[PDB]
Amino acid sequence: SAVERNIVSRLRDKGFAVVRAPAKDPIPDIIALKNGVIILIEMKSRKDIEGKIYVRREQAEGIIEFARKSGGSLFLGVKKPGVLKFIPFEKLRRTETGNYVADSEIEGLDLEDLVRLVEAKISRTLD
Amino acid sequence: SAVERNIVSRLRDKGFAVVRAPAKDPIPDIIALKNGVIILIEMKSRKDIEGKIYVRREQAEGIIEFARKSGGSLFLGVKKPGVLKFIPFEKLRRTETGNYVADSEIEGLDLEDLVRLVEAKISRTLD
Repeated sequence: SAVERNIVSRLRDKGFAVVRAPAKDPIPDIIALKNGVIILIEMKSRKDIEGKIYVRREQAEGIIEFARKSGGSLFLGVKKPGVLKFIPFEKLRRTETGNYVADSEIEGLDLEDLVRLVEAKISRTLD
Repeated sequence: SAVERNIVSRLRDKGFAVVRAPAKDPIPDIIALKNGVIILIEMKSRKDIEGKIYVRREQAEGIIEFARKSGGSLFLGVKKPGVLKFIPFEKLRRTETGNYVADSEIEGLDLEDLVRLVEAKISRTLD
């Protein structure tokens, strides 16, 4: 919420047209658009007792479907102390039940790494 | 509102990832994404002395800016009896006051014509 408004504000300053999903089918929390590049950021997640991050099957599938249909890149936003990290959703492990977990090995991207991937996609589209 | 929910439902049936702008630097009412194609639909408008649909300067400029930033195609949705028409925002006439009006001549697209333009843009991207 304060985290969401902060990401939104920072993506808007970076020239993105940003929309926060309103409150049946799940829509990623943040939709950021810049010159044909669609970035989808999921801020909601669950944690196990140990801190293993996961997204339940139905939530995950809904946002994956939103991503798949939109042609946008989906990320799971992870709250760290004073920083946000973004895991490409394809880096999460799908469990036999269909839940998506962020394994400990997981390399998170910072907002700046995301914007750089966006600027790179923008440059690949012209070329 | 009932019109908005209807467009959303129809675009979702057509394979679009759709988000309604929440309840400000403006966000178009409807954002529909399909395979890299960004469609922005403005439903809110006013009627002038001649019964012509228009968008006020500040609202228009904000949604035009959202479209420029996002790389999406902006449309003004016009409620006709029993039908919805979509005018590409670039077809609207900018008045002396900076308002954007839909001239009588400009016959918009129906939702199906929009989807066809989207499917065509999707096919041009592969080729």
